Amino acid sequence: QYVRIKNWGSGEILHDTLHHKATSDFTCKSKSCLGSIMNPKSLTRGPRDKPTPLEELLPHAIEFINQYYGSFKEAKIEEHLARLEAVTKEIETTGTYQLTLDELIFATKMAWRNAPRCIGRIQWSNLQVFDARNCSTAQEMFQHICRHILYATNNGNIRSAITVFPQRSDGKHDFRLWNSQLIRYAGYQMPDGTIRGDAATLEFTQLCIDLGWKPRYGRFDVLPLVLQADGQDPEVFEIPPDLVLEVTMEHPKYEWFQELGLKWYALPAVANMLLEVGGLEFPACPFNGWYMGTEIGVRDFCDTQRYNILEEVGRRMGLETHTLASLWKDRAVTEINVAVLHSFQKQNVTIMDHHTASESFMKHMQNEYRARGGCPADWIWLVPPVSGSITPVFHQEMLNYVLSPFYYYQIEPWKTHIWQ
Amino acid sequence: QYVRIKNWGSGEILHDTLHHKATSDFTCKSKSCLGSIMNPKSLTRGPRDKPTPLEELLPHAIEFINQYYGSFKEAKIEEHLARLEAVTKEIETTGTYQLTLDELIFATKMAWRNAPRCIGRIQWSNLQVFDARNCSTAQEMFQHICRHILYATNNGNIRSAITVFPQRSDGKHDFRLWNSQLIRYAGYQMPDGTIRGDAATLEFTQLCIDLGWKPRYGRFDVLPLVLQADGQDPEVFEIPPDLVLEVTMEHPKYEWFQELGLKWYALPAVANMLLEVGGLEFPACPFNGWYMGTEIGVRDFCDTQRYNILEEVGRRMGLETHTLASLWKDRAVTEINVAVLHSFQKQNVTIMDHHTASESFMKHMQNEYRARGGCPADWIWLVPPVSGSITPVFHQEMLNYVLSPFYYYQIEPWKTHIWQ
Ligand code: HEM
Ligand code: HEM
Ligand SMILES: C[C@H](O)[C@H](O)[C@H]1CNC2=NC(N)=NC(=O)C2=N1
Ligand SMILES: C[C@H](O)[C@H](O)[C@H]1CNC2=NC(N)=NC(=O)C2=N1
Ligand SMILES: N=C(NO)NCCC[C@H](N)C(=O)O
Ligand SMILES: N=C(NO)NCCC[C@H](N)C(=O)O
Ligand SMILES: [Zn+2]
Repeated sequence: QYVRIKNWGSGEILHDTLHHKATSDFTCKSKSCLGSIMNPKSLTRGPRDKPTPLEELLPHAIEFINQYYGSFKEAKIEEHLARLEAVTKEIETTGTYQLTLDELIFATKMAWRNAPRCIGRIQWSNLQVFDARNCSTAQEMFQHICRHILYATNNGNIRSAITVFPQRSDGKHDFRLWNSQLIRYAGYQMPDGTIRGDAATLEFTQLCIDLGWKPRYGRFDVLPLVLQADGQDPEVFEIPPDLVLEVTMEHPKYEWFQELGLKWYALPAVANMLLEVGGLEFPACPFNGWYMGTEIGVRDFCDTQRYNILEEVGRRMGLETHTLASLWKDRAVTEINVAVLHSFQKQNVTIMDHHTASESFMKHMQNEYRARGGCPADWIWLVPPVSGSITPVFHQEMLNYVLSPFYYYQIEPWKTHIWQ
Repeated sequence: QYVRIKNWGSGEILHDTLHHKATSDFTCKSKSCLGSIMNPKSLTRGPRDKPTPLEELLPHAIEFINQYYGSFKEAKIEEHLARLEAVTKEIETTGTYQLTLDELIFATKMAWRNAPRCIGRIQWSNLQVFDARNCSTAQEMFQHICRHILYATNNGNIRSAITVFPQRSDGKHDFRLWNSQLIRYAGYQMPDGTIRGDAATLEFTQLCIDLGWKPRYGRFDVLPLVLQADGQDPEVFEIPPDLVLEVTMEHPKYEWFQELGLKWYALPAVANMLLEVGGLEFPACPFNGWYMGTEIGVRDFCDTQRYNILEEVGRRMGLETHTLASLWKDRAVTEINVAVLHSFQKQNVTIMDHHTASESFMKHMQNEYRARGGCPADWIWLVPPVSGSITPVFHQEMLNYVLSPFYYYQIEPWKTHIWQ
C-alpha cells in the first residue's frame, strides 16, 4: 500500500505512495543493497545506434502528456485531448516528436524535482530554460554555452538555469559536451612527481592536449569546452575569461589563508548529464543552481584525489598534524568552510551553507509528501560531507527511486566515439 | 560473477564474491533502495510460538558445521565428519542441538565479522565469550550480567565481550533483556514541560516505574536491568553503582565545560539483539566492544531527541547562536568531541576517535576481500556522524548484505509479552 517513513529527530511519520510510479529496476538487488555505488547502470543512460522503438516511445509520450495536463489547477481538457492526438500523429509521421516549450519547462523542473541526489530541490519551480533545440554546429553550441554561463553567473547573484540542445535522433548524431562541468580546472602530471591543479580532471586534460589545447601549467587553469555536435568529432573551444567568475579564498580571521593562493569558480554547472522525458532523451543539457559551501571547502579542496590542502591548512593553524586523535582535520575543514562561505559572502557571490540547505530540503520533503505523496531521496548524497547528525536530513529515513522525467549519467564520450 | 567495487580515494578496485552467500531478501526492493531505514524487517528476527521446523534447522546446521570445520588451516576431516553425524543425530533425537563452546566462539566472532554496521570489526578475533547457556532464573541472569559488566569494564581498559544465554526453545520460554543496553540513563517528563536525562529512554523509564522502580529524578540515573527468564514476567534489578564506570567530561582548554555537569558511562553494551547461528537463535546475548568518541560527543550529547546540549555549548563558546551560516554547530561539536576524547584519555578509559577507526576499518576491508572475497558493509552506518569525506570510508563503495551467523534486532518485548 505504502512505505512507512520516520524522522527520528521529530518523531514525525510520513507515508510514501510515490515510489509506486518508479520506472524500472534500481541499483540494489533482492539480497544486496548497492546504494553506495557512485555510477550504477540504473542511474546511467547509454549510447544508441538506432532510433527509439515506436512501441516504447508512444506509451511514454502519452504518460508524460497526461502528467503535464494533470498538472494545472483547472485542467484544459479540450487541449489535453488535442495534444494527445497531435503527439500520436507526430510520432507515427516522423518516428519521434517535439515537446512544446511549456512541456520542456515542466519537464526540466520535474526532472530536477525527481533528482534524488539534489538537496536544493525546494528551488525546483525557479529555473530558467534555454531552448537550443535548433542548434546544429559546434560553434553554435559554444555560443549557447557562453550565454548560459553569463546568465547563470549574473555577476555573483546566481540564477538556476539549463540549456537544452537537440534531442537524440538515431544515436549517431548526438550533441555532447565532453566536459564534466561547464567550468573546471586542469590537472597536470608535473615533472617533479607531483600534480598541479585539479587531479580529478587529469585524463581529460591530456585529451584536451592531444586535441591541440595549450597547457598553461598551473593550479587554476580553466579548461576548454570540448563540444561534439551532430555526432561529429569534438571541437576545442577556449572559454572567454571574462565569463569565468572566480572567488579568491580569504578567512575572516586567519589573514595567512589568502597566502595559499586559493580560489574557485562561482558556477556549479553539470555538463555531461542526460535529460529523459516522455520517451525522449537530450544527451546535452548543461545545468546549474548555486553552490553549497561543503562542495568546495570539503570535497574540492580537501579530498585526497582532489586539491588535498588539509595537511598544510592544519600546519598553518598550528595543529598536531601527526596525531589523528587530536581531531585537527576537524578543526581545519571547519575553518576552510567558513572561509569559503565568508569569501562568497564578501564578494557577493551566492552560496549556501549545509545547515541552511538541509533545513530547506526538510521543508521541501514535507511539502512534497503532502503534495504528491513522496520525494525520491538518496540519503548518501543528501547528507553533507561534514556535520552529518548535526543536520536534520541525517535523522530522516528516505526512499530512493527513479521517476520520469529524470537526469541520467552517460558513458564518457571518448570511450564510445567514432573518429572520422 | 562478482560485483566491482571502487575506492575513489586511492583508485583501488576490489571484486566482491562474498555477497553470493547472502541468506534471503534484504531491505531494498527491485525498484527502490531503502538502505536509509533504521529498523527494517530484514535486519529483524521476531518472536515464535513453535520450535523451528526440522527441514529448516538441519540444512542450516550442516552449513554451519562445514563453515566451522573449513575454518582451521589443516582441516580435521575425521572430526568434521563425526560432528556432522552427531549434530544430525541430536537434531532428530531432541528437535534441536547444542553448539560446542568452540563453535559458539567461532559463531560470535563470525557474526561480529558479519555485522555490516560495525566499524570496529578489525578486532573481530579478540572477543571473550561468556557461556551462560545453562542459566534458568532472572536472578542468575542478573548475576551473569554483572560479571560481564565487571569484566568488560576492566577498570577503564575495555575488553570486548559477549554473554550467551539459553537459545530459544519453543519461543514461549525466551530469555530477554528488556533494556536497549546494559547501562543506560533514565528520561523523565518533568513538571515544567522539559525532559531530564536521556529522552530516548522515556517510554522505557515509565515501564520501569510501573514495575516498581524508584525514580531518582535526575540527568544521569543509571536505569535498572529488566530481565525476563524462561518466558516469565520481567523482574526489576538495580545495577550495583560500583560496577557502572562513568567518565565526567572536561575540555583540555575550556575549564567552564565541566560546569555543565556532564558525564557518560564507559561501557557500550548492546543488550537487546539476537544471535543467529546454524539455524539456532539466542534472543539474549548482550555484547560490547569499546566506544567511538562520536557516539557520545555527537549522537548522545547533540541529538535533538537525546541530550541536546548544542545550544548552550555554543553560547558558552561565544558563538553566533542565532546565525546558522556562522557554522557555530560545527565549531561546538568539534570541541565536545575533543572533550569526550580528552576525558577518556585522561581517566584512562579506552576510546577511539572516528578517524583512527575509519582507517583501521579500511585495512579490515582490504584484509577481508583478500581473505574471503568481501565484507558486508552499511555505508550509512559506517561513516561517522561528522567529518564524512575527511574519512577514508566515505570514498569507499561497499555492498551491504546479511550473512550467517548474524546479529539481528528484535521486536520490543513489552509489545509481545504474555502477562501472567
Ligand atoms: C538552486 C540551487 C541548487 C543547489 C544548492 C544544489 C545543490 C546540489 C548539491 C550539493 C549536489 C551534490 C553535488 C556533488 O556532490 O557533486 C547537487 C546535485 C545534483 N543537483 Fe542540485 N542544486 C541546485 C540546483 C539544481 C538544479 C537547477 C538542477 C537541475 C535542474 C540540479 C540537479 C542536480 C542533479 C541531477 C544532481 C546530481 C549530480 C550528480 O549526480 O553528479 N540542482 N545539487
Ligand atoms: C572493539 C570495539 C568496537 C567498536 C569501536 C565498535 C563500534 C561500533 C559503532 C560506532 C557502532 C554504531 C553504534 C551506533 O551508531 O549506535 C557499532 C555497531 C555495532 N557493533 Fe561494533 N564495535 C566494537 C565491537 C563490537 C563487538 C564486540 C560486537 C559484537 C560482538 C559489535 C557488534 C556491533 C553491532 C551488531 C552493531 C550494530 C548495532 C545496532 O544496529 O544498533 N561491535 N559498533
Ligand atoms: C563511495 C561513495 O558513494 C561516494 O564517496 C559518495 C558519497 N556521497 C556523496 N555525496 C555527494 N553529495 N557527492 C558525492 O560525490 C558523494 N560521493
Ligand atoms: C535515518 C537514518 O537511518 C539514521 O539517522 C541513521 C543513519 N546512520 C547511522 N549510523 C550510525 N552509526 N548510527 C545510527 O544510529 C545511525 N542512524
Ligand atoms: N550545487 C550544484 N549544483 O547546483 N553542484 C553541482 C555539482 C558541483 C560539484 N559538486 C563541485 O563542487 O564542483
Ligand atoms: N561501540 C559500540 N559497541 O562496541 N557501540 C554500541 C552502541 C552504543 C551507542 N551508539 C551509544 O552511544 O551508547
Ligand atoms: Zn539499497
